[PDB]
Amino acid sequence: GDLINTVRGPIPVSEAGFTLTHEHICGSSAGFLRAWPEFFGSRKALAEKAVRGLRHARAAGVQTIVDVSTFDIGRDVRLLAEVSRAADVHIVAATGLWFDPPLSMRMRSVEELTQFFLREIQHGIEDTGIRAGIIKVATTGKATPFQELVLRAAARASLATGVPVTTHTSASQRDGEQQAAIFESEGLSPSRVCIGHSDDTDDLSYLTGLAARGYLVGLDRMPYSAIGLEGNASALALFGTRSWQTRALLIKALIDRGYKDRILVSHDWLFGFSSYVTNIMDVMDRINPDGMAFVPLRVIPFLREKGVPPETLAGVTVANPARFLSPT
Ligand SMILES: CCOP(O)(=S)OCC
Ligand SMILES: [Co+2]
Ligand SMILES: [Fe+2]
Repeated sequence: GDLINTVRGPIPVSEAGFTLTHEHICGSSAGFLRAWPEFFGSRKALAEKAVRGLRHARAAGVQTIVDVSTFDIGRDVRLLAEVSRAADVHIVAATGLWFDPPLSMRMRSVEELTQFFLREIQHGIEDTGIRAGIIKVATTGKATPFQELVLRAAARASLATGVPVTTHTSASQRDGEQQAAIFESEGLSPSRVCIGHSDDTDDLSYLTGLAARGYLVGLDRMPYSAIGLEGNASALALFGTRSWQTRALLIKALIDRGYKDRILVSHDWLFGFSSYVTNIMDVMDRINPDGMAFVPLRVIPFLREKGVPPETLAGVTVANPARFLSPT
């Protein structure tokens, strides 16, 4: 009965299946893929790489990913549609703004930002008619004044449409608490909200505090680790020094504390990556050759071997996303 918008059109919520809720086809910038496709080798190479990756994830049991690339992550919805078709993996596109908005966005009011997010949800992205099924926002510490607007506009667009809101945080600085306060001041239900990059900290007081309030807790950087790369400053800074097993243990920690229905798991992976150092993609592909299959291939069995019941693992990877993505 319930429907979610994908880049290939509407699908029944029940067909979303095993869903990775924070992923990217390509992490880039507005206009960039159009202006400088050679940065990625070519558009064709980038698409082929993405299709091979999503097919690998599909073979591992992934049926849907949520591509949380916003306008300013250089989201290219035609690219998403082409790769979703070729790999036969659903992709839900995002609206919202991440932490690289250009001046034409930064100068906008909360009202004007709301109109923009609503356009992408209700009318379509660009001239494509492809509708966004989630709203992505971001802080990196205390919200800037503009980021406050963005979080408010995201709350208002969500209330209007029922589409959920997902966040980038600096987890170590406990951004979720301020994001939560702002969302609740707009009257948004915490069940419509996922506080992302929450596996970047082992602070369970912070994480259980959010979960107790009804937030979804996004443990979405599973394969990120610079262990063994500590001499590569840019890898260290982005990936951290905690192992994937350390990250995965948080899933179990939250389940053991009664919060199984409040967890979303993902990789934050990508197949192209121009908003960071050059050749960062090669470093990542060495760290995690399995790409977006890493969760089903490594994380889920690790949890199973620690005694997490299959029904609980299914609730986390299928029922939680379905509940989150269903417009409510
Ligand atoms: C390493 C990827 O980090 P993000 O979720 S902030 O996306 C970057 C495009
Ligand atoms: Co992020
Ligand atoms: Fe991301």
